Amino acid sequence: MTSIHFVVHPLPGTEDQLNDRLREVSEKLNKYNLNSHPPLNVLEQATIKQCVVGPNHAAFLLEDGRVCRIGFSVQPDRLSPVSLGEDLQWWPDKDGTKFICIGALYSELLAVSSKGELYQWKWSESEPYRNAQNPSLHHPRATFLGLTNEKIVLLSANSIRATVATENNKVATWVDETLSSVASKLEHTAQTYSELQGERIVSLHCCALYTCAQLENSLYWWGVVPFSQRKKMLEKARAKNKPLYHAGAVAFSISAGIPKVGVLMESVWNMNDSCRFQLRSPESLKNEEQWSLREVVFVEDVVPDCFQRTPKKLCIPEKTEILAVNVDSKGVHAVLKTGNWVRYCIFDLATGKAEQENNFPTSSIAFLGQNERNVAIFTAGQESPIILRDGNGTIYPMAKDCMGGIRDPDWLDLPPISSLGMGVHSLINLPANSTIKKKAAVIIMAVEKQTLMQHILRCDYEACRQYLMNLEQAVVLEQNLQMLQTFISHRCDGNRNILHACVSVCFPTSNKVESKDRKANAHFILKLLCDSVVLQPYLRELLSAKDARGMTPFMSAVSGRAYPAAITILETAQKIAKAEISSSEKEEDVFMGMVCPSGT
Repeated sequence: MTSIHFVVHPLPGTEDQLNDRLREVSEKLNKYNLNSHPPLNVLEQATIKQCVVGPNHAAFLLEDGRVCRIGFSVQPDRLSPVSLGEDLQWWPDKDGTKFICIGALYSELLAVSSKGELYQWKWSESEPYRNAQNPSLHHPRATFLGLTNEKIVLLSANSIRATVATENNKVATWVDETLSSVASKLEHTAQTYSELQGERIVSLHCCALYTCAQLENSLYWWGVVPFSQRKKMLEKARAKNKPLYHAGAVAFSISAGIPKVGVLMESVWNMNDSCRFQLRSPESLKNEEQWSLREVVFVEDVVPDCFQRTPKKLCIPEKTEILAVNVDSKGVHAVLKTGNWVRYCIFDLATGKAEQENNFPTSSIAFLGQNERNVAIFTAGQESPIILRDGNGTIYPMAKDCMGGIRDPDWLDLPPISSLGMGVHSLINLPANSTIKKKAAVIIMAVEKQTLMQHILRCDYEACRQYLMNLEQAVVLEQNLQMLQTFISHRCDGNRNILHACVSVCFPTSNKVESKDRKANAHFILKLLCDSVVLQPYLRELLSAKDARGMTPFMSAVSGRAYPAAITILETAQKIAKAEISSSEKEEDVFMGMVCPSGT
């Protein structure tokens, strides 16, 4: 059980704006507590496994192998802001094909079945693709790709590019149908590479230009080289000789979130200066706009070769494991760990080495969390900012200080996020003379429904008391030990348990639902959690747990100027430590563990 939320972020902007939007959705979830949307209600009841945001639609892949699609639009003057369609259309399932991964394209969603089969939809079609000449034929390009005789296991896609890996370590990459002009130089059919051989492909990620593959201990990149290396190579070629490009040049670009293929009328003489292109409509294949040369690419008739076809490895340190990788315009971003010390690295394709390396201000143990497999990175690829997901499943804020480092994160109080999706979407039907930003990024959120912790963050005494009363009745019934364990291990952003949530919501706001009423209710909730019989065996575990800053609930109360809360936690700790029966354990040892644990 989860809840679905929508946010939209103007693409040209700073990470602080993304953090502000996340704060806004968190406040809407907590401060306001509005009603849910009926159209997505059914989708909420099942466990989402993946999400992809198309240009105008959205697609969700569930655990039960039943995909759905829903459209969306954005109101421009209000910049939930996203307006959704009246109804959602599902995927017709016959003979229980089921699905494993899904992807997004300008040809809309893309699907992979259990046995391995490349299904897809499109904006122009309201029905899954079928072939009259062959009932078993779908995605005719797959016949070109050769994946019709393979079991597809890994799939990734973005605005234009799509990459597939099967059981036989065969990588098949292609572009959208709009890029068929350059498809000769940007596609490779199913094939196995010696570099990829010897290991199983753990993951693979795509982008508007290139594609990365994460192996057991290595990372590989293949595809179009970025503009900086292009210009370095062009300058080297020019110096070797001692009109960069002639007129009538066919090229394509993915600027403004739309892959457009045009022809260059004027020979390029200034590399930074934007130049005009004449659009080539697909109907004419079967309109003059000045595009910047910063993000374009041209198909070459035959100067050293620009496109890099053979994947190359990017250096990672010794005896280091990779937890999550994703790829954007700036390069490939990853999170790495060796021993117990975790870093966030940005790899430029220029050097192939650690272009940027940053240490998290919080503890590495808190970042690793209960499960190390939930770490993930989200980036659309072109302009969207990075969204991080730590071990506990919550979202780790990412802001840069006045130096080369990560700012001390400010917590969103957002519960763990089951599925995060993001999509480039360029606003249309708007005046061109307006100075407002054109494109944006649509972010869809699947937040877990943690009952008690959301109640605590709401400063809702009544719901918390009812929850605890029904919980004690269930404990008397001896049928909800699982529920007790579940609500004990529940965590919020920063490795914060329910006690940390009570302390954090007990903090003073300003010098002398009302804020004073909110603080009072927080105090009542803290007292209830401390004195209630049910969490007696677990309170020592909760009071001894550490925040992301290595801070127990008492430590947080002292640090956050929640002094009455600190006194309450101190007396509760004394009571629990005295009441606990000594089994080769001391009084001062446990009391210090729950007040100021060793190693701080």
